[PDB]
Amino acid sequence: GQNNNSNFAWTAGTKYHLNGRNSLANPGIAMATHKDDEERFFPSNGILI
Amino acid sequence: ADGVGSSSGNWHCDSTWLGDRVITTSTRTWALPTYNNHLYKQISNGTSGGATNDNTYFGYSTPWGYFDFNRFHCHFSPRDWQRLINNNWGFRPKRLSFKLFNIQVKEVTQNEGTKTIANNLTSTIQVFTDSEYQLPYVLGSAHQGCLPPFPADVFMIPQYGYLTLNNGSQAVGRSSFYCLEYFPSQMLRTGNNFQFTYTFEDVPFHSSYAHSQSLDRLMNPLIDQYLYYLSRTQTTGGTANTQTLGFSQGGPNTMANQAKNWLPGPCYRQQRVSTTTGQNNNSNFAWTAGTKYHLNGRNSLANPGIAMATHKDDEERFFPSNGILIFGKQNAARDNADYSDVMLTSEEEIKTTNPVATEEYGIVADNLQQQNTAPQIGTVNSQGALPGMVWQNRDVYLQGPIWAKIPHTDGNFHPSPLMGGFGLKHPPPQILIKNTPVPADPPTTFNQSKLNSFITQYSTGQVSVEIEWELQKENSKRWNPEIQYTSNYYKSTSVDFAVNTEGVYSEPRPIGTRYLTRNL
Amino acid sequence: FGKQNAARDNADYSDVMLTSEEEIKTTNPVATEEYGIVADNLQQQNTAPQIGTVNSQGALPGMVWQNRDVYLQGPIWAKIPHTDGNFHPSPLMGGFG
Amino acid sequence: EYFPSQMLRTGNNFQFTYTFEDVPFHSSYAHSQSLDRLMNPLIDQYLYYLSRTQTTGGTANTQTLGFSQGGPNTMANQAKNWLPGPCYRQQRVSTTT
Amino acid sequence: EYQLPYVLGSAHQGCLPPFPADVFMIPQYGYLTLNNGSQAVGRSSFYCL
Amino acid sequence: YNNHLYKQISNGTSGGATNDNTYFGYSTPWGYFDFNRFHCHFSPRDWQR
Amino acid sequence: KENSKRWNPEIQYTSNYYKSTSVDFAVNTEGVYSEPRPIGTRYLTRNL
Amino acid sequence: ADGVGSSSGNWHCDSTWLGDRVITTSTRTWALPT
Repeated sequence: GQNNNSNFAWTAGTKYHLNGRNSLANPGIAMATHKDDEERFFPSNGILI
Repeated sequence: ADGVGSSSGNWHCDSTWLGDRVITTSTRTWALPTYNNHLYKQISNGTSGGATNDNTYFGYSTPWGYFDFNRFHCHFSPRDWQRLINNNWGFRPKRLSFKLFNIQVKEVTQNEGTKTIANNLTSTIQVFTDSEYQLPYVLGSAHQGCLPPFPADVFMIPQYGYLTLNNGSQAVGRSSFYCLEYFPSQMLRTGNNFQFTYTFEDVPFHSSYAHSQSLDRLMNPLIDQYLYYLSRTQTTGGTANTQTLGFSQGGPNTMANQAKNWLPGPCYRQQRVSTTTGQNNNSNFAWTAGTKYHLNGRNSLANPGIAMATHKDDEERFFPSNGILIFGKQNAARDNADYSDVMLTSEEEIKTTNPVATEEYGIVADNLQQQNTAPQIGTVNSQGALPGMVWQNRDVYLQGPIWAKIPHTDGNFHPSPLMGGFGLKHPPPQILIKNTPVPADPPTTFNQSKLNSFITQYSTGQVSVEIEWELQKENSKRWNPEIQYTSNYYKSTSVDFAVNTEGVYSEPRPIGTRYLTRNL
Repeated sequence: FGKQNAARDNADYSDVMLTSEEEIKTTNPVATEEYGIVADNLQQQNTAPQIGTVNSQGALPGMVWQNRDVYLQGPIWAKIPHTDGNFHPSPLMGGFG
Repeated sequence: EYFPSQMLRTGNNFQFTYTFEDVPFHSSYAHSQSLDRLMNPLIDQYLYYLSRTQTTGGTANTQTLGFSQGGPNTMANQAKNWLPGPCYRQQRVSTTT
Repeated sequence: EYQLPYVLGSAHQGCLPPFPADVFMIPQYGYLTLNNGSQAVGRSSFYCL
Repeated sequence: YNNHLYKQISNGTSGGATNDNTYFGYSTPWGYFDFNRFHCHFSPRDWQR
Repeated sequence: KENSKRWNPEIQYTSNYYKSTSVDFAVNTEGVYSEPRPIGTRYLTRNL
Repeated sequence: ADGVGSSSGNWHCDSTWLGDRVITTSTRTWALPT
């Protein structure tokens, strides 16, 4: 219920461009998943699942 | 025993291949003029003229001159360059030898309208190497005046000069002045010769290959991943679509979604230009739209810049505005030369791991999505090093520079010269040469001021340079045939890489070193 | 740095001494200016080229730089944190890492 | 108090020695050259740069490509091997309030 | 001698099972090379095992 | 696998695929071993130790 | 071994640079290996 | 062996510092009239 009502997984994804071809940056560089008391949040393509 | 009647050296031009090493040797004939009438001179440029602040300088021009062998065609014939690039994965320099011999000093006197030239057998020349790197190093800026590619040409030795710190056209207190006469040098009459040897430091092999894989295609195309990615934020196929979370495994039909271990190299973005002029914008944007860096209030074009792929697939006609090396054809004009008169290099082979120069690096998030507010993205035009990046350097050409001196600094990142080459802490030392001044007749009464009258004079001789190169052999299980550099089969008015009817040697096009391929 | 007997809080400009890193201008960009200019779009006959200003720039292949200077009043060393990775571990207040 | 320590009365002393690890020399010098001025001011380059996108001196100016060699009067246009160090931009303050 | 495209390292299914009593199927080997669309270019390599 | 054959395999935009997903390559008759996950080598108890 | 003082570059056998539906000297989608064209051995040159 | 074609000396201009001593060397070019 807290997310935006849209299908943004690909359009809002974090990506890199190579030779005219877009690749999702997954999981990407190592970054902290969330801050204090924000366990319910995660990066869109930033973690292992 | 050396004498006027005995030659002090022989002509050596050869290439020798011995399994893992190749040794090149070149000999040329040079002529050295007297520069600046034996004087050091302060030279500077400031805004008081029409010059802008970006172009100001302060420095000195010396009476001396220097040797430059720092282009590859100094050491390789076009055929020898073909043997190298078609069969080896990599190569690097090892050691070198230098010789200076068969010196002739000549004097020219001019009376009325007639001119005569004679030998001066007792004159000398002065030569020294700066092997402690105590002078400003001007080698490495891609200046004219190297040894000619064609062995029968006779070349003029360029004049040495240097720059120091400036403010406008003025000098500051840290500005240094150097006298080349303050170094110990060897003096040679017509029967003397000069030589020294040098060893290169350990340096990585130049990569002379193109990748047969791209960085985003390293997976097995048959098998699924066991990792999941977020594939759905919203319900589909219903009267009212709602929020949900959906996950999928990455697989053959979605490669753009799979998890990967590596990232493309860094990006500093260039403006795109077409060789079809009708497609360009109707404006003079070369300087205003140029890609530049700022240093001490002074703008410098970033040229060629970091190594980036020149264009993407089926876009050969586009090139970065100041992002590539450009060579001139024989007899091409100095200023405002036409497109036909120049040769453009291409870095298309590094597309596999390096981003295209005229495109963005990628996309990142700008805000925090909420039920009330939709997500927003932003474009990354310049990207610094990130953990997990891999990249290739720029290629080397037969017409291009071999090495550069790494600046002496607290820190550097990946010190490969951006015009391409081998970065060296202790490069081959620069070699300085000058005609010794010979005064004319002084007055018969003493005068304290320095003599300003001299005998007009110049010198000639031969110079040899020999370099040993280490080779990295190609070891490959590829089944199908490779791409190789070849000459054209069809008939033509002249032969490429030869003289014409006039006797002018020309180089048809630039030749890189990337033909053989390797897996990523 | 503070002058002798300078206040702890809200000291005047006269009461303090300011260091200068003007000597590294030769290889290091000025702190209050941009790094450079890059392209923003793709020029066409219909659309003019656009540029953008680079305010923060990460390491690029081919960069050279100097560290910050040390002072007679300043720190000598710092301990490098124990981590998986670091980039050019010279202490930013100046010194020996 | 969970570490072993030496206890000293008024007649006791304490000492130890330490060796520094290999570390680069602090650079105590300023450069006499700037990174964008490493070229020989007398000689032209053999490389070319794009100097003209448009025809000049005519009734109607049109698209064209022009190339020039870099030289003494255009140093800002020459090809170079090196780049300035990294940037993280600061706001500017004057000592004249 | 690392003369083949290395497909290990992409987190594919088909490793040895975590539980020692399970019997597993061996995965099929394959590889990718350079492409333009669905076509191949001249640098594309073919390998025979 | 593949009835003992090597086969050319590719994906292009001629179908419904987008440009980001195109590829060209080969599927071999061979197969390979993969031990590259940690639970191949460690029991949950040994991972705890 | 070839030992030659020729200055200009020789003619060499090479694969085509341009894109194509298949790779030369490889299998096709069916799995049939084919040989595109005959290849001789005369590329390097010698004086008469 | 000295001859017309062989130089009899080299150019030496240097300063060397060795703890408690310094050694200077200079070379100049001169002209002598009658």
